[PDB]
Amino acid sequence: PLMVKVLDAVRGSPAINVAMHVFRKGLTTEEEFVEGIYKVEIDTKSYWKALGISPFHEHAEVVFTANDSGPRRYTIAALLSPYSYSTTAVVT
Amino acid sequence: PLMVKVLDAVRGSPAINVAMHVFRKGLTTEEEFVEGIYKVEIDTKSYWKALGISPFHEHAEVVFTANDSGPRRYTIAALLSPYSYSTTAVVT
Amino acid sequence: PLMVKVLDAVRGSPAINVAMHVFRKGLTTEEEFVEGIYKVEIDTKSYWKALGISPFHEHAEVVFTANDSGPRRYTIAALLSPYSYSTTAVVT
Amino acid sequence: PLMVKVLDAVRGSPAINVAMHVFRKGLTTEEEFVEGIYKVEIDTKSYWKALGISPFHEHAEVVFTANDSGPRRYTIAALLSPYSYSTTAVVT
Amino acid sequence: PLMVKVLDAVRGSPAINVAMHVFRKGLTTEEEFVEGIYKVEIDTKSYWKALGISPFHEHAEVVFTANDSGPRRYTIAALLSPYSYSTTAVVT
Amino acid sequence: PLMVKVLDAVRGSPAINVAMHVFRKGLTTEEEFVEGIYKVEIDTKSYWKALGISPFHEHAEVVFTANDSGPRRYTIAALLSPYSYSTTAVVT
Amino acid sequence: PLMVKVLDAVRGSPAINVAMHVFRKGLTTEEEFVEGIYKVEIDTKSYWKALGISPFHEHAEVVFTANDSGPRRYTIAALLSPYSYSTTAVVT
Amino acid sequence: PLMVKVLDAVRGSPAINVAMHVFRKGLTTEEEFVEGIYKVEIDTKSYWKALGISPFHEHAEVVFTANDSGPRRYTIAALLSPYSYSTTAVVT
Amino acid sequence: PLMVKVLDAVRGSPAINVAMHVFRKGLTTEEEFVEGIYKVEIDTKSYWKALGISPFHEHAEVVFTANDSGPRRYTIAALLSPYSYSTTAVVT
Amino acid sequence: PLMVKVLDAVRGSPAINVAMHVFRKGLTTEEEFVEGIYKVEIDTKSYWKALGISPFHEHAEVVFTANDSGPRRYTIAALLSPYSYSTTAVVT
Amino acid sequence: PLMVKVLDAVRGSPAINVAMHVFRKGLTTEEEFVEGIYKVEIDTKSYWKALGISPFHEHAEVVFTANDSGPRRYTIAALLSPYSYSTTAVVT
Amino acid sequence: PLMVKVLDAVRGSPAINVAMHVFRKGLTTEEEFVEGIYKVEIDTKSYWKALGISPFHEHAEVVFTANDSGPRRYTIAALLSPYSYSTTAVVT
Amino acid sequence: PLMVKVLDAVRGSPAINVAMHVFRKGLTTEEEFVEGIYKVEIDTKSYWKALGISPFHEHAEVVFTANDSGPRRYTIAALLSPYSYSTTAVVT
Amino acid sequence: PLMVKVLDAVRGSPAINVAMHVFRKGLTTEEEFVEGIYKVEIDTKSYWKALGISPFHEHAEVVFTANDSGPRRYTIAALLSPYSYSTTAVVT
Repeated sequence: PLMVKVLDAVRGSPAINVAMHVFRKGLTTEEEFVEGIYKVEIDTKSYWKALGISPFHEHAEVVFTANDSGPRRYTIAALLSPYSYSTTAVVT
Repeated sequence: PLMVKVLDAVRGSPAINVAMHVFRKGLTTEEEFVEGIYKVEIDTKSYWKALGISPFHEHAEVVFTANDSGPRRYTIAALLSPYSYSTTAVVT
Repeated sequence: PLMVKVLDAVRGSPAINVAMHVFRKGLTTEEEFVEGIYKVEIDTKSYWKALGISPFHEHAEVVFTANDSGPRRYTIAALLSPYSYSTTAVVT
Repeated sequence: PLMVKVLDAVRGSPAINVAMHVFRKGLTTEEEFVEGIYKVEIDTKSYWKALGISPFHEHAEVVFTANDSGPRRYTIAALLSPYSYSTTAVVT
Repeated sequence: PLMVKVLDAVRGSPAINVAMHVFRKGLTTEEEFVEGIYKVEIDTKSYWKALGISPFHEHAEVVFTANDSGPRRYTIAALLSPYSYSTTAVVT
Repeated sequence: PLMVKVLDAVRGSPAINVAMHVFRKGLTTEEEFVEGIYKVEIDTKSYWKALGISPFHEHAEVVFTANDSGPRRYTIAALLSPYSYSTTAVVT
Repeated sequence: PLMVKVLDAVRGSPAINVAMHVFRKGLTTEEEFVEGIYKVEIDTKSYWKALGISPFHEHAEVVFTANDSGPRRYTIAALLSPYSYSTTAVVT
Repeated sequence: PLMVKVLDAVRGSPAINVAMHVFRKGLTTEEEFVEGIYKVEIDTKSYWKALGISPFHEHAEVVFTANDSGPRRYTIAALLSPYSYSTTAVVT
Repeated sequence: PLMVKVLDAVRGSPAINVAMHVFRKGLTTEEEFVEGIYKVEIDTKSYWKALGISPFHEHAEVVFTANDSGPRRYTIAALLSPYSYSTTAVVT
Repeated sequence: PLMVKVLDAVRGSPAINVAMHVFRKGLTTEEEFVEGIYKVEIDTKSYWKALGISPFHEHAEVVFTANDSGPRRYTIAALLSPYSYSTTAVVT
Repeated sequence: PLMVKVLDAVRGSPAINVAMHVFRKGLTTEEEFVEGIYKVEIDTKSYWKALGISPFHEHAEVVFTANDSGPRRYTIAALLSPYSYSTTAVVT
Repeated sequence: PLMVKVLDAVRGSPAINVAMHVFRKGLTTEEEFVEGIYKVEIDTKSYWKALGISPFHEHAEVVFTANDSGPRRYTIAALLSPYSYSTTAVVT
Repeated sequence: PLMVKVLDAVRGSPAINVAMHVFRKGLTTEEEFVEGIYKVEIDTKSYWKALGISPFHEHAEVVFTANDSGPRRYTIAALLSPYSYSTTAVVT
Repeated sequence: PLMVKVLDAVRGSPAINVAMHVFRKGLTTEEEFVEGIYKVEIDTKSYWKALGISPFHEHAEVVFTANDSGPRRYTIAALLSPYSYSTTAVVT
């Protein structure tokens, strides 16, 4: 007799971010990547990746180089932040 | 007797972001990538990726180079943020 | 006796972003990419990707180079953010 | 006895983005790409991609080069953001 | 006894974006690409792609070069954002 | 006789971030990456990764170099912080 | 006879971040990475990682170098901090 | 006052093999082959020869195969052997 | 006052093999082959020869195979052997 | 006052093999091969020869195979052996 | 006042093998091979020879195999052996 | 006042083997091979030779294999042995 | 006043082997091989030889195998042995 | 006033083996091999040899194996042994 009641009545003007779910029940490589409900990626970097069985097995000569420079100003505000009657401002 | 009641009545002007889902139930490589409900990717980078069984198996000579520069100003506001009666501003 | 009631009555002028779904019940390579409900990709980059069984198996000589420069100003506001009675402004 | 009731009555002028779906039930390569409901891609880039069984198997000599420059100003507002009675403005 | 009731009555002038679906139940390469419901791609780029079984199998010498420059100003507003009684403006 | 009642009635204008989910029930490599409900990644970096059985097994000569410079000013505010009647400001 | 009642009635304007979930019940490598409910990663770095069985097994000569410099000013405020009637300000 | 006197007088019937000589005094490839005085080549073989600057410079894939069989009976006698009053015989 | 006197007088029938000589005094490849006075080559073989500057410089994949079989009976007699009053015989 | 007197007078029938000489006085590859006076080569073999500057410089994959079989009976007699009044015989 | 007198007078029938001579006086590879006076090579073999500056410089993978079998009966007599009044015989 | 007198007079039938001589006076590789006067090589073998500057410099993987079998009966007699009035015999 | 007198007079039939000579006077690799007067090589073997500066400098993996079997019966007699009035015999 | 008198007169039939000579006078590798007057090598073996500067400098993994079997009957007689009036016999 499952039952879920969220936010059954709302008099007013909220700022809601609702997420949910109700559940009721030889050689091989694999990359499973299952994502979620909310996500905010900014400037994500995944430079190098070698995935599998026996990569670079013999005599592999790998030269990696990742120089990072440059003034990266992330002036951020109100991420995943539902607001009400509020004043979000970004100035420069 | 499953039952889900979300936001059954809303008097007013809310800023909602609803997401849900109710459930009731030889050699091989594989890349499964199943996505979610909400997503905001900005400047995501995945430079290099070797996926499979035995890549670069023998004598692989890999030279990688990722120089990153340049002033990247991310002046961001109100991501995944449903707002009400509010004032979001970005100035420069 | 499954039952879902979302937002059954709405007196007013909201800003809603609803997403849902109710469910009731030899050599080989594969790239499955199943997407979701919402998505906002901006300047996404996937430079290099070698996917499969035994790529670059022998004597592979790979020279990679990714220089990144240039002032990329992302002046962003109100992504996936349904708003009501509000004032979103971007100025330069 | 499945049943879904979303937004059964709406007195007013809302800005809704509804998406749903109710469910009730030798050598080989494959690229399945199933898309979803909503999507907003801007300046997406997928430079290089080698997909299959044994690409570049022998003596492969690959020289990659991706220089990125140039001031790319993304002045964006109100993506996937149904708004009501609001004022969205972009100035330069 | 499936049943779906969305937006059964609407007194007013809403800006709706409704999408739904209800469902009730030797060598080989393949590229399946099944698309979604609402979509907005802008400046999407997929420069290179080699898909199949054993491409570039032997002695493949591949020289890639992607220089990107030029000030690309994306001044965007109201994507997938049904609005009501609102004022969307873009100035330069 | 499961039962969940969250936020059953809301008189007022709250700034809520709700997330929930109720549950009721030879050689091999694998990378499972299942994501959560909320996430805000900014400037995440995963430079190098070698995942699988016996990578770099013999005589592997790997030279890594990651120089990091450049004044990165992250001037951030109100991440995953739903606020009400408030004033969030970022100035430079 | 499970039962959960959170925030059953809210008269007022609260900034709450409610995240909950009720539960009621040969060679091999594996990387499981299951994520949680909330997360805010900023400038996370995972430079080098070599998970697997017998990586670098013989004669591996690895030279690593990670120089870190550059004045990174993280001027941050109000992370995962839902506030009400407050005043969050960042100035430079 | 050079002077050479060979075999100045010969009373008799000699079998002579006389040979003499008295002497008194950018990119480029070259094969000089100056021969001498006497020579008896039999079944000489020079199967393969790549002569020059940078032959087979790149990706050259050369498959060579020289099977040698067959009963080659060289029943030889009196090569470069001037005889006198003698009896040379070859029988089978 | 050079002077050479060989075999100045010969009473009789000799079997002579006389040979004499009196002397009195950018990129580039070269094969000089100057021969001698007497020579008897039989079944000489020079199967494979790469001569020059930088042959097979890159990725050269050379498969060589020289099987040698077959009863080769060299029944030889009196090579470069001037004889007199003698009896040279070869029988089978 | 150089003087050379060999075999000045020969009464009789000798089997002589006389040989004499009196003497009185950027990138580059080279194969000089100067031969002499007498030579008897039989079944000489020079299977493989890479001569020059930087042959097989990179990634060279060379597979060599020289199987030698077959009864090779060299029944030889009187090589470079001037004989007199003698009896040289080869029987089978 | 040089002077050489060899075999000035020969009464009789000798088997002589006379040899003599009187003397009176950037990147680069080179193979000089100067031969002498007498030589009898039989079944000489020089299977493999890499000659030059930096052959096989990088990643060279060389597989050599020289199986030698087969009854090789060298029944030889009187090599470089001038004989007189003698009896040289080879029987089988 | 140099003077050389060898074998000035020979009454009789000798078997001589005379050999004599009177004398009176950047990167680089080189193979000088100067030969002498007499030589009898039989079944000489020089299987493998890497002669030069930095051959096989990096990651060279060399597999050598020289199996030797087969009854090789060298039944030899009278090599470089000038004989007189003698009886040289080889029987099988 | 040099002077050499060898074998000035020979009454008889000697078996002589005379060999005499009168004398009166950046990176680099080199193989000088100057030979002598007499030489009898039989079944000489020089299997492997890496001659030069820094061969096999890095990560060289060399597998050598030499199996030597097979009844080799060297039934030899009278090498470099000039004989007179003698009887040399080889029987099987 | 140098003077050498060897064997000035020989009445008889001697088996002599005479050998004489009268004398009266940056990085680098080198193999000088000067030979003598007489030499009889039989079944000489020089299996493995790395002569040079810094061979196998780093991580060299060398596996050597020399199995020696096979009856090798060296039934030899009269090497470098000039004999007179004698009887040399080899029987099997």
